[PDB]
Amino acid sequence: TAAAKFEMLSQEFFNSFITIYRPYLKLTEPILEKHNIYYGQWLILRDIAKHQPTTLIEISHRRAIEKPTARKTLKALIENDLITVENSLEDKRQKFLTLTPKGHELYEIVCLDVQKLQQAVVAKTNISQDQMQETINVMNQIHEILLKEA
Ligand SMILES: NC[C@H]1O[C@H](O[C@H]2[C@H](O)[C@@H](O[C@H]3O[C@H](CO)[C@@H](O)[C@H](N)[C@H]3O)[C@H](N)C[C@@H]2N)[C@H](O)[C@@H](O)[C@@H]1O
Ligand SMILES: O=C(O)c1ccccc1O
Repeated sequence: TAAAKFEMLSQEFFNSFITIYRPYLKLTEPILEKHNIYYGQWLILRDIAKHQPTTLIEISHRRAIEKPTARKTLKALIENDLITVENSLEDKRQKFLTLTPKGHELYEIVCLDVQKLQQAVVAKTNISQDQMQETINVMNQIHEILLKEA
């Protein structure tokens, strides 16, 4: 349920990359399942790690989600002692978030596995380090038009 829980040339172009996303989650899912953590949770955990100290506000915006799912997910991450909250007396949404030592352990373990899984998939294809630096360039152009719009 880890991947499950997270529930014309141009047509063939957007399809090559927009249809790889779920197989992908289904493949990298066990990595997460092994740390008793879900995708949504994990995506949040990673966001806190790349930008801590951060706050729900900041996280919602960056991640591009709704405070309700962001907040409900943050609570579990907390509930599971993977991130901390600077104890003040402001509103939860404004407080600071940081990974707990536990969370760093987990995070770093997951990171290392994904990288390994990913390096493996490439080593099973004819793709070159050129094709990968060149894919990224096509890709980023698109990712830009999508964000510089939304
Ligand atoms: N808001 C929607 C989000 O959709 C994606 O979901 C991403 C998670 O990061 C991955 O999580 C872990 O598995 C991946 C497999 O390698 C790794 O790439 C990643 N570093 C690991 O953390 C997850 N499995 C799929 C995908 N990567 C983007 O990432 C994120 O930016 C974007 O905003
Ligand atoms: O329950 C919390 O401690 C909490 C903290 C930050 C953001 C949302 C929350 O529910």
